[PDB]
Amino acid sequence: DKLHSQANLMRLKSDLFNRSPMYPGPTKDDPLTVTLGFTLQDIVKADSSTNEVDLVYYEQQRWKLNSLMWDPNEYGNITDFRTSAADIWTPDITAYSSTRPVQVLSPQIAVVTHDGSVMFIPAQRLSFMCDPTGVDSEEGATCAVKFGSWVYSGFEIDLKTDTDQVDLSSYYASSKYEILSATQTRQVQHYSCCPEPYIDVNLVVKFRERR
Amino acid sequence: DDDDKLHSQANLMRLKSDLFNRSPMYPGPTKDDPLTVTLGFTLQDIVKADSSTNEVDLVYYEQQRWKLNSLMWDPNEYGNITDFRTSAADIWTPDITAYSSTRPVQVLSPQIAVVTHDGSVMFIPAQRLSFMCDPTGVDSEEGATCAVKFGSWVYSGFEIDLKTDTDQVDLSSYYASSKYEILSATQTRQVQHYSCCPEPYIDVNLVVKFRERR
Amino acid sequence: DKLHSQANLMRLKSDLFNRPMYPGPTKDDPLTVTLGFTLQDIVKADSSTNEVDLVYYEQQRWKLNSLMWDPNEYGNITDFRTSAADIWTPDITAYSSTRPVQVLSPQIAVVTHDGSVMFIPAQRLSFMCDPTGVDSEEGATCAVKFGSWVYSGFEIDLKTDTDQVDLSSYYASSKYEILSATQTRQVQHYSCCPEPYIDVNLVVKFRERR
Amino acid sequence: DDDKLHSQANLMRLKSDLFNRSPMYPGPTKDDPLTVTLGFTLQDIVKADSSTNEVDLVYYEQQRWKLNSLMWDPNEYGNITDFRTSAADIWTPDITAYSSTRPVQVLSPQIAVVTHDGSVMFIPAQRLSFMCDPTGVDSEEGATCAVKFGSWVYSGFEIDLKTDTDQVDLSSYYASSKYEILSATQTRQVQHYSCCPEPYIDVNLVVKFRERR
Amino acid sequence: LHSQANLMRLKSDLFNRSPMYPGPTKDDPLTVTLGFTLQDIVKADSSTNEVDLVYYEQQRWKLNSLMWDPNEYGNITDFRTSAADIWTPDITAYSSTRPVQVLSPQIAVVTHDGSVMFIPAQRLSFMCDPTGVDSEEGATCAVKFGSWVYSGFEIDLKTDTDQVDLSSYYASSKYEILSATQTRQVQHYSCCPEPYIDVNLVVKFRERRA
Ligand SMILES: CCN1C[C@]2(COC(=O)c3ccccc3N3C(=O)C[C@H](C)C3=O)CC[C@H](OC)[C@@]34[C@@H]5C[C@H]6[C@H](OC)[C@@H]5[C@](O)(C[C@@H]6OC)[C@@](O)([C@@H](OC)[C@H]23)[C@@H]14
Ligand SMILES: CCN1C[C@]2(COC(=O)c3ccccc3N3C(=O)C[C@H](C)C3=O)CC[C@H](OC)[C@@]34[C@@H]5C[C@H]6[C@H](OC)[C@@H]5[C@](O)(C[C@@H]6OC)[C@@](O)([C@@H](OC)[C@H]23)[C@@H]14
Ligand SMILES: CCN1C[C@]2(COC(=O)c3ccccc3N3C(=O)C[C@H](C)C3=O)CC[C@H](OC)[C@@]34[C@@H]5C[C@H]6[C@H](OC)[C@@H]5[C@](O)(C[C@@H]6OC)[C@@](O)([C@@H](OC)[C@H]23)[C@@H]14
Ligand SMILES: CCN1C[C@]2(COC(=O)c3ccccc3N3C(=O)C[C@H](C)C3=O)CC[C@H](OC)[C@@]34[C@@H]5C[C@H]6[C@H](OC)[C@@H]5[C@](O)(C[C@@H]6OC)[C@@](O)([C@@H](OC)[C@H]23)[C@@H]14
Ligand SMILES: CCN1C[C@]2(COC(=O)c3ccccc3N3C(=O)C[C@H](C)C3=O)CC[C@H](OC)[C@@]34[C@@H]5C[C@H]6[C@H](OC)[C@@H]5[C@](O)(C[C@@H]6OC)[C@@](O)([C@@H](OC)[C@H]23)[C@@H]14
Repeated sequence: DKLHSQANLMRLKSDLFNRSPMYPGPTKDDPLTVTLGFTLQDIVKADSSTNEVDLVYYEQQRWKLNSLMWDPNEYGNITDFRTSAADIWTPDITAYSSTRPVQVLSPQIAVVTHDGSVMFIPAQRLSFMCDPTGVDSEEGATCAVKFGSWVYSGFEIDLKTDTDQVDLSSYYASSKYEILSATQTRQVQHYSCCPEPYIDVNLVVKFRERR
Repeated sequence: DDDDKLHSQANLMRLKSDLFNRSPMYPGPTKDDPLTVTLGFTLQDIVKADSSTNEVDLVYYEQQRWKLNSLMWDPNEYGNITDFRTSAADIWTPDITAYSSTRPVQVLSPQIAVVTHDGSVMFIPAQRLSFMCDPTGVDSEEGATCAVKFGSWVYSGFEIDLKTDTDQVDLSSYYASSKYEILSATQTRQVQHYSCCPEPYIDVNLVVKFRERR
Repeated sequence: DKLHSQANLMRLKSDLFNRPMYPGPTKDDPLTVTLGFTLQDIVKADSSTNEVDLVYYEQQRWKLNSLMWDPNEYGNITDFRTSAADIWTPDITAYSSTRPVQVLSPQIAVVTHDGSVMFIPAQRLSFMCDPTGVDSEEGATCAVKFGSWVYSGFEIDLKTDTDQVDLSSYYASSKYEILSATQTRQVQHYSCCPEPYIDVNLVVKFRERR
Repeated sequence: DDDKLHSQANLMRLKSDLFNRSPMYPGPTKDDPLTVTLGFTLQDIVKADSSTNEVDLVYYEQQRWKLNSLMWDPNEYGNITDFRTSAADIWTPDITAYSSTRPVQVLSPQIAVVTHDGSVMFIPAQRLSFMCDPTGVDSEEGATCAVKFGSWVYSGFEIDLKTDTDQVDLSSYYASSKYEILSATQTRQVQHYSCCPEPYIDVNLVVKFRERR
Repeated sequence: LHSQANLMRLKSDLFNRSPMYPGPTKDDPLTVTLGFTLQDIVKADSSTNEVDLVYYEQQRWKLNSLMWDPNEYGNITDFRTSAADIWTPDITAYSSTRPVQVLSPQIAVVTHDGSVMFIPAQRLSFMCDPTGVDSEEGATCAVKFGSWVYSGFEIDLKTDTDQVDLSSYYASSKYEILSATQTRQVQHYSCCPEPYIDVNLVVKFRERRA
């Protein structure tokens, strides 16, 4: 039985990653919707001598590919699987105001469901540009960082949020800084060069020293 | 004796050939074919406790054991070889993660597992971890207390079940001249429930109580 | 229709990349690279070591006949995205760095049907810079030269579109404000050598914000 | 000149015979044990940090072993008696500092010397941070620290460790270091765990040092 | 022209149709010429006795197996190629305290006579007591470079000059250079009859007087 459930899963992955191989990313003809959400774990550091703030968070990324669809009946009623993030295409979602390379804290493994949808949730430590003036007051400090594709326009990758509230439910209760509010908002930009719209998600965090 | 050693080498190379190079890559556990992973921790040192950022750095050994039927063999068919060492990259390993780490975990030991003929794998990486921890009280008699949870990043308890052999962290090789002394260290399996999800989620909670050595 | 356009792109790349990589330029077949810097932040000015850390976007453009194709032979595809590790890229180097350059963006280029490539890496650079005067009204001045490490001007020619560094996205709440930022193409000759060598000189004047 | 082409060809063929026309040595077993000889040479104590009780050491770790599968007859190969090869082309032992606090940083090219009798010589230069309380380093007695080295996964039934001498080589120790070495020993130890019938072997590096005046 | 096609053919011919050069032996020794160019002394830490240095290490050698006749290949006399496509010598700083950090592209120039020129830029931390750096005579520091595994019977070292090149030393460094020499030395070990060759880089420096 368990030998057969393995054989089914092994066959499924072969059928997907070895027939009509590596999806080449989205195009204007075949656009992609990526949904972004953030879960904030901890503000680790606020350096007022370089105006850098260090953040630990989960970035939840979701998208759907027809080329990852399968009928569970063709494959022993397998409805989802786990696979390495290097085995599939992933979107190039970038923090636009980072000051150091993003550091990856979690295994980089995705979950693929039979409808072709992919959930990928990397935990990261990010240093970005932020003046924490007022962090030692009641008002606190406010900082913003924008995330988006580095090379794809809104005509190839459409970004969405399900909610504009950052999930704070697992924020570390004994951090040096407390979160007054945290929002994530979709924005459309245009550039004078270019006709296409460009999408980002603006993460706005207001925070202050713990009392 | 030279031939006897060549024979034993040929059998080991043939064993590994038959397991790794001519039998499909194990795709991981499913709800249909679940896996039990046993965790235990050996604490070697608390290196640093930073109250300016609430980060603490530990050095520990993390013992991982699991068992796959697809790694079984009969010693009799392979010159009575009962186990072998292999690179951890040659086999599937569980995605056990420190959930509250603040920096990438740093591996201190070679990445090599021991595989036994019953299909059990023993893998013991030595790691330095920075994690979230408020060390207030560390310079008092009562000490500070810190907790870090370990578990799969992507699997539920229907795919990867975690166990412990004991709830006591092994402190028998804890460094005698550390800046901090350990008052207590426990490791407890926890069943977690998320309101999103019907499945159980498992983690092992490592709770360390410690203070400055006088 | 979506399956066909995928298959078109897949085959274009295979035709371009799986059938003899460009071995770089020669005197007989020189390459022109255009550079433009966008300065995002001056992160740190260390007066104990005379190192300054910048964050900037570096726009790199060039054109290869070996990356050309006719859109009509490939389902009207006019450009595509690809990993910078699928194509040759110029060896443009900051000549006065004190640490390995740190890459902040995904390393992906855009290739257009006319053979043009656009590659825009975001980088954090530590380079040699005496920040004396930074706490005064005149500010400090620092200069860093970029260019090819191994190719002369006869193989890789560097150009800028403009001599003005783009400051439109510079961080409003940086510790340092920018008084001026220029990027100037320069030609040099060494006594050893008859060939010209090109560099772009990034000159930044800055001071502590008030 | 031509004869240089031939000795090249000979060495190319020797490496090909050893590494591509033969399966990779799977490591030692209880049936086919291996002796690894270990020696330490000490360059510099870089840092003694009494805020974290970590000390930084730069040292050469000399490793020697011998494999039948790396043997050849020099007469068959243009009278070549040894060669150099990337360490990644051959099996190497998993010798580890047991009390490191950071990943070891390698300072030398990872290249070994193989001799026609099958002996391999591999001498990696490393910077190691390890657990060490430097109390007394500012005194005449100095501080004493110890670190154990050995296989991470093999028992003494598979890898026997040995030393040629119990004196650490201090002949190259940096003369202008912040710290002078009073003494440095390296001692083979046989260890027993109550879990396990097999003997386990480590080499215990004991270093006595103080601030130089 | 496709002096492009000529270059591509030459590289195929040298690399993938004449196996990877195995390195030198007693029967086929190799001379490496070494020369240093100092860009900056970045840091001198008297709490650990480490000094951090930024420099170019010019490496030159010559292999018969890299020779060709320019007339067989459209009069191509040289080319650039990745340092990972050819053998390079294992020249090491013997007294480093941290891994060397590479600042430049790893690309070599190969000439038709079989000569290779490779010039990596590096930041090196090495053992050095900077006592007297704040005095008139300054501090003196020495670091030896040489092969890690080859003897003088396999790799002979030489320099072209005993003067280190200071003509591009950073003029606003915290430290000025009083003198900088590079001298071939021979060492023996009592175990062993063979000579061992190194190049000793001796730098005398002091705090720049402001
Ligand atoms: C390829 C690199 N890429 C990175 C960029 C980076 O964008 C941002 O940093 C950004 C985006 C929205 C809002 C604020 C942004 N931003 C800043 O610009 C500074 C600060 C750190 C910040 O958050 C992503 C979006 C787009 O590419 C898909 C860019 C724009 C598309 C187009 C635009 O030309 C003007 C613009 C680019 O300049 C070059 C491109 O030329 C084809 C680009 O480098 C980025 O512009 C900021 C911008 C392009
Ligand atoms: C895929 C990433 N994964 C990481 C997570 C991370 O979990 C934790 O950090 C965690 C787990 C137990 C107890 C405390 C935890 N925790 C925190 O949440 C913050 C703090 C650092 C910490 O220790 C592992 C367990 C499970 O995945 C197998 C997660 C949960 C399963 C499920 C849950 O949805 C609410 C939850 C996820 O949010 C997303 C998933 O969606 C299908 C997940 O990202 C993590 O939740 C925190 C949580 C999931
Ligand atoms: C191969 C390494 N390469 C790095 C160099 C580095 O050049 C620079 O750093 C530089 C270039 C222009 C202006 C100022 C420069 N400069 C400095 O020289 C120091 C300071 C950091 C700085 O900005 C690139 C240009 C050329 O290579 C295409 C070089 C020159 C070509 C030629 C010149 O010989 C005198 C010179 C090289 O010395 C060796 C070469 O010998 C064939 C070279 O290493 C660099 O010289 C500075 C210089 C060569
Ligand atoms: C595979 C990982 N491995 C690392 C170990 C680590 O050993 C040491 O750190 C060590 C060895 C001798 C003396 C002191 C040691 N040591 C300490 O234990 C703390 C301190 C840092 C230190 O120096 C190497 C030796 C042996 O494996 C060949 C171990 C022992 C063999 C056996 C022993 O079980 C009790 C023991 C292991 O615990 C697990 C094993 O279970 C099959 C092991 O993880 C290490 O135990 C310390 C110990 C094993
Ligand atoms: C393989 C590693 N290798 C590194 C060595 C390292 O040498 C040096 O560090 C060195 C060389 C010349 C002068 C001073 C040196 N030196 C020091 O010894 C300390 C200080 C950092 C320094 O500059 C290179 C030269 C030779 O290998 C080609 C070595 C010598 C050849 C021979 C010598 O043994 C007696 C000696 C080795 O000890 C081991 C070898 O055993 C067969 C070696 O590890 C280095 O010895 C210091 C020495 C060998």
